[PDB]
This record gives sequence, structure tokens and C-alpha cells, in this order.
Amino acid sequence: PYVVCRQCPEYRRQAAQPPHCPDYVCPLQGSHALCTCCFQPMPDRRVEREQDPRVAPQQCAVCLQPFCHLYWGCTRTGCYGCLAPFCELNLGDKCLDGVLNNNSYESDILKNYLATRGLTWKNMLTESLVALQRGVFLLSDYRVTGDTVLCYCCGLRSFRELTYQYRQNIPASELPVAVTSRPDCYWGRNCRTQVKAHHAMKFNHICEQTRFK
Ligand SMILES: Nc1ncnc2c1ncn2[C@@H]1O[C@H](COP(=O)(O)OP(=O)(O)O)[C@@H](O)[C@H]1O
Ligand SMILES: [Zn+2]
Ligand SMILES: [Zn+2]
Ligand SMILES: [Zn+2]
Ligand SMILES: [Zn+2]
Ligand SMILES: [Zn+2]
Repeated sequence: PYVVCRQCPEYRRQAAQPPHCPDYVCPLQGSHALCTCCFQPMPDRRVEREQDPRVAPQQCAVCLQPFCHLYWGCTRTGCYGCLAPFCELNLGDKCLDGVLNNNSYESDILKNYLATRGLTWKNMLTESLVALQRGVFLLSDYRVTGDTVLCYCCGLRSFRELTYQYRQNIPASELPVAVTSRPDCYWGRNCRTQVKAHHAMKFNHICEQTRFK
């Protein structure tokens, strides 16, 4: 397929098929990769980078998919900056929405807790990353650190896990009594019913599955 990117040479550009009417410059033997976020082509310099750290990262270190943001800046509605070190990743203004178990009731409790204390999702993440680095908090992508260069989706995934642990460590006395009065749901954090308003309000879902007595 013919591909013209931001950094392609003019002669390539003018040789593409015309429309229908009613510092880097790409080398010939080079290739392009499509940004996973904006779908636009960029020169694929990953191999080059493996032996030359001066080239900007072009992929998430977790999912290994290509993203163009660090390389030359990505632009798309919905893109907040799709590749960054975890500690600097833009998760978006609504990142607290359903951040706990995809559960709006539980998530709103955390939002209220943070707002009451003048804290941001940013403050929460910074605090969580400290716990992560000491091995107090844990991640499924267990080798991710605050310094890991990752994408929006992978960052969001780990942010949810860190945030759950953050919430877990809030003392009951620091939350409204209406929150702490609710009994634990038998099925815990993975409960399938908590996406339903009534069930979410009735039971606490910041807990683990009940197994034995
Ligand atoms: N319909 C339900 N759905 C989810 N969790 C429930 C339900 N009914 C009770 N639970 C919760 O399950 C947990 C264990 O309750 P249960 O098995 O009845 O033993 P116990 O008699 O010790 O409460 C309790 O926290 C309770 O709040
Ligand atoms: Zn190009
Ligand atoms: Zn990723
Ligand atoms: Zn992009
Ligand atoms: Zn993007
Ligand atoms: Zn439940």
C-alpha cells in the first residue's frame, strides 16, 4: 500500500493517487507503522531505537502496540496524550468515573472522599506509586513502575488497580457512616450485580469474595 506520512519526502507525496472530484525524512527501504490511537502512519524506527536510545519511544512497553505521541505528538478527540511515562500519563478528567469496579456508587464515594480533602486523581496516583515502589501496592502487570512508558489503556488498567488499593486503605472513620454501614456483598469486588444501581447502593463492594465461614 502507498503511504505518505508527516515525515515523508515531497516526491512521495505528489505521486499518490489524486482525490476524486464531483528533522527525520523517510528513506526508501524504511517502513511505516500506524498509531494505535489516531490510526495515522509514522516511520517505524523501533528497530533503530533498540540500538539508539536517542530515538523517541514508539510503542507501549506493556502491550507493545505502536503509538505516535512521544515521537511527534498525537492529535485526536478522545486522545489525552496516548503514550507517556506512567507517572506523567494523562488519564483524562473523567478517569474517576467508574474507576472502582465499574461501579458508579463506589466510585462516587471515592470522588467525594478526595473532593472533601481537596485531592485530585493526580495526588492519589502519586501516593499510590510510592506504595507501589515499596511493594506495598501490587499490579497485575507486575513489572510496571511509575517510569514505565505505557499507553492510555494500559495506564488506565493499572490506575484502576492502584486506585482500588488506595480506596481499600482508607479508614472506615474517614468515610460517611452511610458508606460503612452497608454489609459486604458475598461476591466481593468482582460481583456482576454491582452495575445495577440498587445492589450497588445496598452492599459494600470494596471487599473480597466470601469463601469459607
Ligand atoms: N443477596 C445477597 N447478595 C450479596 N451478598 C449478600 C446477600 N445476602 C447476604 N449477603 C452478604 O454475604 C455475607 C455473608 O453472609 P451470610 O453468608 O448470610 O453469613 P452471616 O450469617 O455470617 O452474615 C454478608 O456480608 C452479607 O452481607
Ligand atoms: Zn513517511
Ligand atoms: Zn499499552
Ligand atoms: Zn497517534
Ligand atoms: Zn493518541
Ligand atoms: Zn454484589
